[PDB]
Amino acid sequence: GITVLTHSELSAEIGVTDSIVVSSELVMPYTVGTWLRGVAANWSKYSWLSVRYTYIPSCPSSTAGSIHMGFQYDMADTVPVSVNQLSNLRGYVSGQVWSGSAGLCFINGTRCSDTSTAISTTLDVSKLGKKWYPYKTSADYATAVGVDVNIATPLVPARLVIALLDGSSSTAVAAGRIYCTYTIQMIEPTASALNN
Amino acid sequence: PTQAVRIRNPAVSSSRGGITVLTHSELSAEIGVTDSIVVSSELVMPYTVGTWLRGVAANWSKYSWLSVRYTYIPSCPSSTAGSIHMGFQYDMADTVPVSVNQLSNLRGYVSGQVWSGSAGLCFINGTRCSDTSTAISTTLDVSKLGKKWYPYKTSADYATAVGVDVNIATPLVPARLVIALLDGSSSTAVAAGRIYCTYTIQMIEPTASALNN
Amino acid sequence: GGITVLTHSELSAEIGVTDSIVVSSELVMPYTVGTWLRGVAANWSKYSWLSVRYTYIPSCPSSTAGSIHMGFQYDMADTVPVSVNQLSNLRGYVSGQVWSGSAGLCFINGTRCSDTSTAISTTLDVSKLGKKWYPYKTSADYATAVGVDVNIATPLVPARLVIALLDGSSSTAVAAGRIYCTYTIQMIEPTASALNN
Amino acid sequence: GGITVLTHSELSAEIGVTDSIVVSSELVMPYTVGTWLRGVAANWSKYSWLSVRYTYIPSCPSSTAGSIHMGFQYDMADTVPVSVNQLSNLRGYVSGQVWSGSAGLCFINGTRCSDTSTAISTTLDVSKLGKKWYPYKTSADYATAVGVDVNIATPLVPARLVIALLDGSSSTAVAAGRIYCTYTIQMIEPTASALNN
Amino acid sequence: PTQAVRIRNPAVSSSRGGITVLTHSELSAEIGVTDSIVVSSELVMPYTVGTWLRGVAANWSKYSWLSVRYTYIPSCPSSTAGSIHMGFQYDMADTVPVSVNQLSNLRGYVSGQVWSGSAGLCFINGTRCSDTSTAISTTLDVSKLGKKWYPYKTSADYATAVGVDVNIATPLVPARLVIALLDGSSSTAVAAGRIYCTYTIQMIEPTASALNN
Amino acid sequence: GITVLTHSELSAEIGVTDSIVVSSELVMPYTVGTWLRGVAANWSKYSWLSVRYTYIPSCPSSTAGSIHMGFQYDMADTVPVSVNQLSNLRGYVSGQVWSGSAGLCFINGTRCSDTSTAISTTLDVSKLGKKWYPYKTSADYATAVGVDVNIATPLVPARLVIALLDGSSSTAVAAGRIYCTYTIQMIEPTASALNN
Ligand SMILES: [Ca+2]
Ligand SMILES: [Ca+2]
Ligand SMILES: [Ca+2]
Ligand SMILES: [Ca+2]
Ligand SMILES: [Ca+2]
Ligand SMILES: [Ca+2]
Repeated sequence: GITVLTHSELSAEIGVTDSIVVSSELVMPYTVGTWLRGVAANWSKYSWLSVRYTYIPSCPSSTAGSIHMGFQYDMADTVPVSVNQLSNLRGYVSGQVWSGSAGLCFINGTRCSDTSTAISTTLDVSKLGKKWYPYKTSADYATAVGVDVNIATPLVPARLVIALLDGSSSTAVAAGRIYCTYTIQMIEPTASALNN
Repeated sequence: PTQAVRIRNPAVSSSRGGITVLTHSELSAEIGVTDSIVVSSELVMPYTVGTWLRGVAANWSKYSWLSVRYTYIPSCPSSTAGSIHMGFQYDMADTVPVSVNQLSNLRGYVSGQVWSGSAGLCFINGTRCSDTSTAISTTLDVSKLGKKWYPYKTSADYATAVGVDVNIATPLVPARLVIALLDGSSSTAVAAGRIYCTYTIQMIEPTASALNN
Repeated sequence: GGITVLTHSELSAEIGVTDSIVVSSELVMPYTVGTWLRGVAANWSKYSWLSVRYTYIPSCPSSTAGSIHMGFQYDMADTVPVSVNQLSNLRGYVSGQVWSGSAGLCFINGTRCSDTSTAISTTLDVSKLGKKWYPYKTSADYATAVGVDVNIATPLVPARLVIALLDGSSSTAVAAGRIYCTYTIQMIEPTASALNN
Repeated sequence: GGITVLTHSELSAEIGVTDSIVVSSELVMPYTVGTWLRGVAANWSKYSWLSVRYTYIPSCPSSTAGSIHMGFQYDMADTVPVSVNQLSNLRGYVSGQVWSGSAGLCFINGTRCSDTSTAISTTLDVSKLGKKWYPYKTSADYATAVGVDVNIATPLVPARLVIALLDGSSSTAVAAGRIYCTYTIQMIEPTASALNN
Repeated sequence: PTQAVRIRNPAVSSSRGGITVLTHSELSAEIGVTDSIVVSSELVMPYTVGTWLRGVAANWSKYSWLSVRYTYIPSCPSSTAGSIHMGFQYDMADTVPVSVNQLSNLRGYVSGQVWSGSAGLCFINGTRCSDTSTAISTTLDVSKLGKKWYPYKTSADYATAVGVDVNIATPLVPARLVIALLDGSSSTAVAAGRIYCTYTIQMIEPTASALNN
Repeated sequence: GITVLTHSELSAEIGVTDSIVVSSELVMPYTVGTWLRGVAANWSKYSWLSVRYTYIPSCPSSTAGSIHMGFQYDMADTVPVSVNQLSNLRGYVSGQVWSGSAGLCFINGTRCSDTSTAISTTLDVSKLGKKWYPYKTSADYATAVGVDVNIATPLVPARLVIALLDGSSSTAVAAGRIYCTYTIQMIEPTASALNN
């Protein structure tokens, strides 16, 4: 009784700066990207079978800056604040904001060989909290976490933390984008308008 | 013709390993049809499924649904105008359906004329079932719920928690049965029928009945 | 591979028995089959029906006189039947009592079926369709396109479902039942929803 | 692969016999099992108990009257037993003489065991737990979270160990023994310690 | 040496015919010895026998004792002065014994040194029993009680009735365990031990747990 | 009786300059990186099963500079002072401070093919002094070596010497970072607070 799809879409745009900057995204349908957010909402619950966040440049060999990515699973865990701390999470990965063009291969999902350079990490769907998570809206989750963070562990598998520094200027510079490549199992439909 | 409703004695067995297994049927809820749509919801958690189950299961810290079946049985005549609707929701936080339509989308949606579903009877009687095509009854998927083992929760304590934030519910209860009735003929409720739940639950980790919250 | 197969059964349309041979008709394409399917399918540029089944289901009393009729037209050019007489010739013609058909329920909840003779339900025969892969179309746009010339539609929609309601008992609508649609579809070539027309 | 399995046995908690049925209770999670385990495990975001065993071990004289009781609760919602009467119903209930249990030593030093009937020790049955992989939690944070509502805890900790001490001989504490914990854990998804809450 | 107390999971089985059979052991009561004699009594009725049984059996209108065994287990040292005494009474109206003597007359009288009875352990553990000669434990005769089937009664409702007139009890409860402790060394209670009850009860005619009085 | 883990973390940040600059790090848990330093301390001794130092850029194709790395094992051996000398140690390896983005693959430990370019070297755990080394704190080792260097041979397997030159400016420039990827066997636990 499952309907499963596989797809890649844009997840978020990246900017480099003079000082370090740590941000994070949840690894739940609603936030991964617009497309999925939309389709996934038509089913009550889901399960990740494969999730991959791939960084891809848009700047030039000339622009300085480095990106960093990792996964966290507690949610209550205080989000990293130093490249070092971040380098410790599962699936760490770092590179120059202009490197990673090799990861492209993952998004059009073809025949890949030279992926050494790829600035892309993958979620370990196997060691996740549970298998079936409820589809949640950023807004509703927000509220729950407003009460207490730990209320989130049963709503989301994990989150992707991102750090960006070693910038040329102390004022945002288009560096690249992060796209997500997933394979999700969706179950127990519902009118999209009812899902929270 | 019709038939007579006769419920069978509960079955309890101690499957060495800690598990005590109860299989039984109880009248879960009474139904009424009006001319305007009306949606109600029932938590598919031991405490609210049934009066007896409520008491029995209390003596066990946790449980696991093995087979849950809500069957609709009529109690009005073929002349009674009205339709019933049932479905399942899993994120207690999701909004409760409002149209016979939205409800038509949920897992195990089932619909029929208030005066039908009489075939489903065999589910409650525990007799050998015949043509269940006309039967109005749905079942929980079980194999796709958050956790396998859920904690016996009191309707009260549940509400208290769900009061802090509804999302705290997802880790306490598997799902809920959504029910809707419309296409009725009176602005004032008319005897529709009732929904009986036929379950089989595994109960573990014993605790004093009054220690359990 | 590339295909996102999904099989679901949702409410397609509510029905009202009357006494003036009334003919309606819905296109057999995503945007129109049902609300839910419309929602999801929009996220894909094209699709193909693997199995479509429109089933009628009562909600009235054992009396409430009335009959419901269903048929399929394939060339959007042909004129929608005006009389049940013509509707009866159509491919996959099915007629029945407004309160009968409770047996078809087995199609909706997916369970195994028993006796489906009393059931009021018909299906689209995917084999004799023009294209295999149709473009997802918003009825709103379809409309405009048909305004130019109906034939422009032939290549946009597999078929049309013609419904007929008569032999009732009231000058004004009387609630009779609904038509649920149980389909199996293959969706392809994703697109952001708002872009699909 | 990804898992960092570690099996160790360290002191979990020191015990004092008295004469006022005293009930304590520790969570069965890393941060609380013991000091050492707390230290290491923090470096990993989650974990799973493969085997947990709390064993009691004497340090007093062959007399020093006193009894020790151990049980496991699974829904942090349930009220901690107040009387040994309720503690005795619990899953994996174990009672014993404050100076008895010297036989359990075999569990701590890992050697092969002989007669474990005199030994005072119980184990968590990993099979009937809610999740498989729990989040590592600092009791300090757990606390706060439980302050909102205890149920928020259910998904953060496998179980709780309820201990009871009574039938002693002094109005004031008397040294009786310790409870060592022998566990086998699978640690996953590393994180810098200071970030784990 | 001693041993470790370990109680076994309850056993429940549905013996077609309406009977549900539960066999289990629970700590029934805690004991304290003083220098002056002190007699206490415990009703051998499901509600008071044990905390768990209390909850479980509530879901059944009637029951029947099949095997009731009160076993005394020590928790003090061989240096503790004191003796325990247990017996049975059947007419709740009869006066409660006052001398270690009168008590020596009742059915299944048993006596020992507060620090003994350790052998009786095997009764609670559910292990194969060895030398039970030294064991302090007695059993209800069962085959000679007023009725076979008794009504589940609430400690409260029982008392209310016994309040009108004690004799109204004979038709509500089978018997009561009489307990006495003396030969102690302090004018202030010292940890003696505790009495565990090991039963096997037949429960019939189900009822909502909260409907039962 | 061993507990063994495998992980990658940040070991140290790199800066390029107008003149040559030679620095060195010990290949002992405590110094490899924070994470390991922390966990490893809970065990009295350990053994390397695999140690790899990988350099990864963070600058731009435009920034000039070259990095150099090698291993030394005596400890008393006078640390190199010329690119040449360094080029002689085991596992030498050099490249442009902006090259090496291909080594990334080693850190997320995936499917690597195009690692020719990788600025990354590996320790020969096999020809090491002994197998089981004692966990040591930088501070305690420091003291011992204060007496005599040779006292170190029984405390540490080896050290990674690093040289950086051919810089654009005569004043530090963020070039990249060196991460360590290890697989260690830890034995004979101890309260972390006692290990020196
Ligand atoms: Ca939801
Ligand atoms: Ca509970
Ligand atoms: Ca389109
Ligand atoms: Ca944490
Ligand atoms: Ca009663
Ligand atoms: Ca050391």
